[PDB]
Amino acid sequence: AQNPNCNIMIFHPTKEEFNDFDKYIAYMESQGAHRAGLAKIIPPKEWKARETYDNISEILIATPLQQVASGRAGVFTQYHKKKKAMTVGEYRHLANSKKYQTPPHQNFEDLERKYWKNRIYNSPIYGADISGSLFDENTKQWNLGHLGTIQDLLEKECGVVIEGVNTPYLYFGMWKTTFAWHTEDMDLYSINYLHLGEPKTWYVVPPEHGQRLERLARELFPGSSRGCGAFLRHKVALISPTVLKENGIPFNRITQEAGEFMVTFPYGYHAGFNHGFNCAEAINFATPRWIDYGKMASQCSCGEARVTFSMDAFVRILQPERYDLWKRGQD
Ligand SMILES: O=C(O)CNC(=O)C(=O)O
Ligand SMILES: [Mg+2]
Ligand code: NI
Ligand SMILES: [Zn+2]
Repeated sequence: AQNPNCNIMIFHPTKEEFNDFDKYIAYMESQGAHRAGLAKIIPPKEWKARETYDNISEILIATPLQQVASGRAGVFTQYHKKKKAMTVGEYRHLANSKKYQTPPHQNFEDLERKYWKNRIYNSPIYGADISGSLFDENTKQWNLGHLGTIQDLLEKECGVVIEGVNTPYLYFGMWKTTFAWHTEDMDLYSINYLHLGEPKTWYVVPPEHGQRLERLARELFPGSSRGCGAFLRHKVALISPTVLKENGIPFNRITQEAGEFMVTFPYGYHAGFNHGFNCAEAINFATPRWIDYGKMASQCSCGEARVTFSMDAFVRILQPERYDLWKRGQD
């Protein structure tokens, strides 16, 4: 078995290997990359996402989210308070202000220590989940707005034609902005490109050990667990690496820098934080190996998780028994 310790793997494709996205994903899996839950892909030196980022300041963040924490430093939840709209230029200035800017630090490890020590005492503002793309239309390789769609994959594998669309999302971050422990909708893959700015640190649990994380989360968040049998679908809970180590949960960590791709694999729980002002783009995707994970994915039916139009069909076709109850949650 390849990669039996489930380490995060880093890949350096050539320009020729960068042509066929599906084929390269399948290559990475042949080397065991999926066992970690997360892989890094450094694009060939000839490649670029677009020519410059000089003209992005007028993009609107219609609903910036203030991420307010509750709990203890290593075990907390966050809720998202909606703020007034602002442009990317206005948000960048805010991220760079004395109130919100990255503190002085020695290296990524020192900054990680400061994040876990101090996150809860601040409420950074995240421009998340903004439909759109910063890939130039002429970028033909690994252009996250030109991938094969999940609906077309399901049709190719299973023969059933379904409604729905699949488009990318932009994330504008600042110091301490945080993504809670989750897997993707329907335990899909994700791909994330860091277009610009400061780094993003990731934590990941191997898919084969995901239920260990879930059992810890039920212990650490006991009211949430009674409220919903899949409450990590709410995307609100944080657990630090120190707490994970104390409870014997297998995980790995890595820092993504500007110009790099990350791929999360089906049922790979991940969480993380931004180091400072940045912009990422991400989308879900599927391969043939996903189908079995989609059929087994947990679902939130309590009403909290509320998701896209396009998840309807996936539930309806892959999980017909769950469909009725899940749809009641969505309505
Ligand atoms: O970058 C973020 O805030 C969160 N992104 C993801 O969870 C992802 O790409 O799967
Ligand atoms: Mg603009
Ligand atoms: Ni994700
Ligand atoms: Zn729920």
